[PDB]
Amino acid sequence: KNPKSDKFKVKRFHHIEFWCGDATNVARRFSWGLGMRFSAKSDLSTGNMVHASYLLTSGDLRFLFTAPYSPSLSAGEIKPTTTASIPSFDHGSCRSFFSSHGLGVRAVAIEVEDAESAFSISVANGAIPSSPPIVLNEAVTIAEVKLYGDVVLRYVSYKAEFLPGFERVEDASSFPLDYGIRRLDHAVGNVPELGPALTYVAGFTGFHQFSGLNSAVLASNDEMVLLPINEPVHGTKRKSQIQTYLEHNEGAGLQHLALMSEDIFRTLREMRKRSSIGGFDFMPSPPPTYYQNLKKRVGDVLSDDQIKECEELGILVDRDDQGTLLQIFTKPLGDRPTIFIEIIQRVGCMMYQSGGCGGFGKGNFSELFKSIEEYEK
Amino acid sequence: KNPKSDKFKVKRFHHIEFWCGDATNVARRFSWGLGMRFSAKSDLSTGNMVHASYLLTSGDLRFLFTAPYSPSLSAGEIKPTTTASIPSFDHGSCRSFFSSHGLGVRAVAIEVEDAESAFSISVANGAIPSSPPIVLNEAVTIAEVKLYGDVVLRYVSYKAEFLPGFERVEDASSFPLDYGIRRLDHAVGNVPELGPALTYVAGFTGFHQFSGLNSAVLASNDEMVLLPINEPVHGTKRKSQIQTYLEHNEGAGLQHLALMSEDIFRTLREMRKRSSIGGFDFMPSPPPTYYQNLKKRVGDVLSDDQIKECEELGILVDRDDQGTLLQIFTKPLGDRPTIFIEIIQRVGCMMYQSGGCGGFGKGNFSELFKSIEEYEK
Ligand SMILES: Cc1c(C(=O)C2=C(O)CCCC2=O)ccc2nc(C(F)(F)F)n(-c3ccccc3)c(=O)c12
Ligand SMILES: Cc1c(C(=O)C2=C(O)CCCC2=O)ccc2nc(C(F)(F)F)n(-c3ccccc3)c(=O)c12
Ligand SMILES: [Co+2]
Ligand SMILES: [Co+2]
Repeated sequence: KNPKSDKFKVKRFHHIEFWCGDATNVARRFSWGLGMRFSAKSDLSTGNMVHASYLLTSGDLRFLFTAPYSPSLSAGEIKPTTTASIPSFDHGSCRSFFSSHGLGVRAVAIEVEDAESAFSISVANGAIPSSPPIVLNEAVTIAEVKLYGDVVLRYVSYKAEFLPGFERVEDASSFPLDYGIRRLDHAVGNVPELGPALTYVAGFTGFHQFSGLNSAVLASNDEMVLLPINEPVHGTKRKSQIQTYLEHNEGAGLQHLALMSEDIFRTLREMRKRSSIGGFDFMPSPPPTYYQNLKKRVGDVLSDDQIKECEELGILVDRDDQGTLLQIFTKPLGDRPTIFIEIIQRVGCMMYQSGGCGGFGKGNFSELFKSIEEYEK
Repeated sequence: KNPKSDKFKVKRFHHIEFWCGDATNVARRFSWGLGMRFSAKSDLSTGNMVHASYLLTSGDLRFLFTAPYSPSLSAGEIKPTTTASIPSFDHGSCRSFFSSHGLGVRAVAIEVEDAESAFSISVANGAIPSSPPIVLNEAVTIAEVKLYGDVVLRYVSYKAEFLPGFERVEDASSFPLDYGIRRLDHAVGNVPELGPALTYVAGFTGFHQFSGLNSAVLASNDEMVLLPINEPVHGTKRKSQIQTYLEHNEGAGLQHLALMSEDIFRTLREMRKRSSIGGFDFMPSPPPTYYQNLKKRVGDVLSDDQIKECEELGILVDRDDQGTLLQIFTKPLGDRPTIFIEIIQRVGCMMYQSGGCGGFGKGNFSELFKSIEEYEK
């Protein structure tokens, strides 16, 4: 049941922005670990005296890494005279975000038809404004409203190359890394109370509903913008990982980013080769029991050798009434046990592939738990 | 003329500590870019609720990367009950250092005979105390005094494995990277006024004197701890890079770390292969003129093929009355045009090799300048 109630025209996920202490080192680490190319920059070399911003791309996935310079470089500036390429940026906000949360996502950006009307309609419908619409070089419009915690939903609209003021990166500094990641599938928030979080976001977007936690998913009209939200379930045997998140993050924020791969086998081979030489680490692999039980539940989707390849790579598998999902989770991206990355690939729901095909893997909590018990046996 | 006037017994450089916003991402970037292994950790997994610290090693070179957790994790703690493994660490100091300077060296640590007496003698002789001697697990003593800006000189002494409370890293997360770097050769500060800086540091250590800047070098008794200091020369045609440093760094601080390689050819081959895939970038190479002129001034030290190999790798060469030095400079390590790394290898002065053999390359300012003019010709 999709009532298609978006209060404005939403296209696709556009980019994700990390607020960093040093954007150079985070961006270089992420580039090597995920196989993303350096594609654009805005920094001192492009005349930006306010912040350093570096853009990584893989397919349609766009990761932006931003950190503030010393405020003294831009002391004589005012907003009308700013050299910042992202005019919503504020030194004090960025330093306070990072001191409070550590490394994390500041902005979940979606491309819309008209960011100004998206901003107006959202605020008229209960959204808390964060940054008003601003038109950059008569070409791009950006605006921001609060999503949860200190994370903003950023609207971007183009009249007709990332953002004005960003320069394309010279091919020499731009090595064409690619491990097969192609787009952002979904972005997940952790909140203390799911109910009010859902009501707030669904209220101002018109997005419709699609051990440890309760969860629900908000989706755009074509269900290609997917925003799950989690809350903790207290008193449990094992402590809720959502609760641990809220403690170490100093409250609500983005929990994980799910990146669709065109070939999750190759992506995981390439990422695992680099885990211990600067890349990302992965969750411990499920026991062989789990892969033994895969034949019975997806043996009509995946061959034995594709199942054995899932086993070599530590991949999880879940299935809907409509599709099959292959997924794996990284360890936390930085110092705090907060944000992590999910790699996914979806099988089925051909029409193009409909969004969310196969679900989000919630069947794996019990399937992994069972298999852990069966391996102890 | 070495009067051997150290006011306490100094052994060798022990480690360099970076204060970071996210120690995980800086450490992983540095590990891949410099070929340093993860060798020790102190973080949540080892019971440290205060800071995340990760140690990289290559030969005797020790790089420590530290960042604070949320203060709320350790709210009930007091210094007598601290879970911090580095008891001089302070959340507010670390956040203020990083907000003010960005990514940079907080501590230059030297191993001494007795850090408590090193601390007492230093302060009795004009050093500004930063952190008093503290004995960790009856095994190691650490103390700190101000060096310049917000950089401390850290004394460490061992009764008889990095520091108590640090755990050795499991071999799986410890990939044995090695590009040939073996030890810290020297650590260089930038200050607004050289005279008072020298008088202060030489005053409390007893260390003796060994286009753009004025410079002098302080050295320990055996001249294996080398601490050059630079000041800007104003009014020049080209703007002093020392002055640019002080502007972007918000004042005095560590300018560069020189890392001795046992084979600077292999080190530079390995680092340059990784520059655009997460590693470090290097200064633009000198023109072929410069390598043409190398035959006349070091043609008795290096073969034509070793000179042509310097040319392939962009290496600089200078020579003393006693030795020959091969060196190269990275671009800045992070967002700000402040700290960078030098790779060096020294030829000559065999007795072991005496410290500082060949000097520090000051002859290259004019030699590079000349060669740039000759290449335009
Ligand atoms: C986050 C996530 C997801 C999933 O992506 C996420 C969706 O996007 C939105 C719905 C709720 C949420 O769950 C799905 C299955 C998962 N399954 C497990 C597992 F228990 F099966 F391994 N874990 C897990 C891994 C390590 C430690 C603790 C839990 C997950 O974190 C996990
Ligand atoms: C730092 C350094 C050193 C050297 O290590 C450093 C010593 O440890 C202590 C003495 C003073 C100081 O100078 C030596 C030669 C250098 N020579 C040049 C060069 F001009 F020849 F390339 N540059 C340079 C490179 C790029 C832009 C501007 C200057 C240097 O930064 C440079
Ligand atoms: Co997910
Ligand atoms: Co030097």
